Amino acid sequence: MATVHKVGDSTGWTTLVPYDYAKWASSNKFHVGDSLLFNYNNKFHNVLQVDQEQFKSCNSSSPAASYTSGADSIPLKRPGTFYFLCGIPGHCQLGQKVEIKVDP
Amino acid sequence: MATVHKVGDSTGWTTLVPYDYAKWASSNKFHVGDSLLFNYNNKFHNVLQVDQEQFKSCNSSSPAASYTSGADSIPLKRPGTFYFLCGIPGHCQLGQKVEIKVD
Amino acid sequence: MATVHKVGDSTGWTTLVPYDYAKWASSNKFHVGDSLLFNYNNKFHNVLQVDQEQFKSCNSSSPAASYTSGADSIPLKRPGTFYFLCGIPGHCQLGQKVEIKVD
Amino acid sequence: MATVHKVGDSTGWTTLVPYDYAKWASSNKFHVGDSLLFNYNNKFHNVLQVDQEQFKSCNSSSPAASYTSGADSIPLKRPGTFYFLCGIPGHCQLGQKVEIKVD
Ligand SMILES: [Cu+2]
Ligand SMILES: [Cu+2]
Ligand SMILES: [Cu+2]
Ligand SMILES: [Cu+2]
Repeated sequence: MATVHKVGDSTGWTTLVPYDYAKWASSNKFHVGDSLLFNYNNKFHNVLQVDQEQFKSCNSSSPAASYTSGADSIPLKRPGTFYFLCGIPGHCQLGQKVEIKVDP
Repeated sequence: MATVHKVGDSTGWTTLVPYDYAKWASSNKFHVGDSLLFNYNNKFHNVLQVDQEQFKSCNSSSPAASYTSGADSIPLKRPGTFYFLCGIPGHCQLGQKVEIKVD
Repeated sequence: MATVHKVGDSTGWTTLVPYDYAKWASSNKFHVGDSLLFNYNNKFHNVLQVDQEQFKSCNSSSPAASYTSGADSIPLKRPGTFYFLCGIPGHCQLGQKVEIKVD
Repeated sequence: MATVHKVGDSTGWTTLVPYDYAKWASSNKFHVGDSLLFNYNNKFHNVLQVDQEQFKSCNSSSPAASYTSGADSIPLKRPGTFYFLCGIPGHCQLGQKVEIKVD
């Protein structure tokens, strides 16, 4: 059964305090058909889908997709690794980025 | 016990022509385990899940969830009533909203 | 085959001077598969697709589609009447709107 | 006996993964009467027809035509070379551009 994964659990998608999104991802199992739910104050953050190179360098200049609702539901349709980060200046560097492994 | 319901059938989720989404919902039977499929031009529409109050007043300010893929597959995993509307300015008022009764 | 119709011909999509877009449309024959090309300075205009009611009242508050490139190519894929207007305040009232009858 | 060429085949027009559009173009033959089909998520990409100069420098400021349907069917009724690129910031630089030689 498809499952909705709330990014950061009760903490959500934020930069208010440090939060290890890599550990959040590791504590979850993502399957095709699942979705990610990003909850945040859209006056301070957004969600951008990028590739591995942009993810590692925190490059938010050329996103493959962008979400700005504050309650974005993003589908995980195929097996592989997906990368998301907040594009607001300096946020990715603060650790607001997450790698999602779908059905490895 | 496992059916995919195409919202608006072949017409999809749109405002180009008047479409009775209420009649579409009433012409279908939704059961837990089923899913909804919203097909639309995602540059011009979106799908927001909201509560009863927001649904009636067409308020798209604080949605519970926002879908923007243009082919959203939304699973119905619990009995009850669910509300969806398009948050693009004025689309909800034109009738692009739908109430789903599950189980 | 298909044909590209340049809206307003050499005059384009503008409000600089009065231009009868209805006459332009009547002098053209639109077929399924054809496209419309709107050329304009996008700092002053845009192109919105609306329904008949909104078209008649120059209501640009809830468009079905929006284009803002200044060189928009819009496909005409089905038989029927389509309506377009510029949504910048007062432009539709100046006559910057056009009804397209496809086949 | 016209032929519809689906740009990027099943992969379509995207930047999600590196895709060699140049190889795609080279592995296909385009003749007058054919058409190109660009399939993509139109909220995140577009198709702009530009000149050789703009193509090389990935300049999308003054396109000859802008397509945004997500399933653009573009007829090729003249021999020669045509240039297309995605105007979304940085996409052209990532390689989302294609040169088409007809006849
Ligand atoms: Cu942020
Ligand atoms: Cu809508
Ligand atoms: Cu105007
Ligand atoms: Cu693009």
